[PDB]
Amino acid sequence: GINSQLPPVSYIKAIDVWIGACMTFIFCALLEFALVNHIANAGTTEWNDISKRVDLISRALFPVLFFVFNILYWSRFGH
Amino acid sequence: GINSQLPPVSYIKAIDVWIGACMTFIFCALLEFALVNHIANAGTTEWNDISKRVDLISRALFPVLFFVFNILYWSRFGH
Repeated sequence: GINSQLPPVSYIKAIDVWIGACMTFIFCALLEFALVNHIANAGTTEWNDISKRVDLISRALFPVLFFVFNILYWSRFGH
Repeated sequence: GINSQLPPVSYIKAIDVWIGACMTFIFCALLEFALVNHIANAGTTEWNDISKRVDLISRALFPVLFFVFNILYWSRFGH
């Protein structure tokens, strides 16, 4: 929807950066599930429990990384 | 389909508001299921009863909230 409004231009815009990032964060969140579902399925407790560990660190890593991005993004395109 | 019909304009229009609402309500309705299905899966008497309350209130909250929006929407874009 944003694309039509946006004129075709060959150089990188601020709108392209913020789109590609959000696209990635959501994609990685889905990929994270694939990794979690894999190691859990192999049914042995070392691995059984590791799946949760992956989930635990994801609840912290993603919000921090996204918060870091916003600081970097808006301070760059704040001028 | 609505975007194609519409010529490119930079400010927020009434058609944009009513799209974002319907888009959100449907996303949240699906989101409600995701929240319900999670707490349901652990199947202990506690979580169960909670899920049912969530299902019960959704049949009332969503129609009311949507009804509130329409009153706000059409009284705003009625002139």
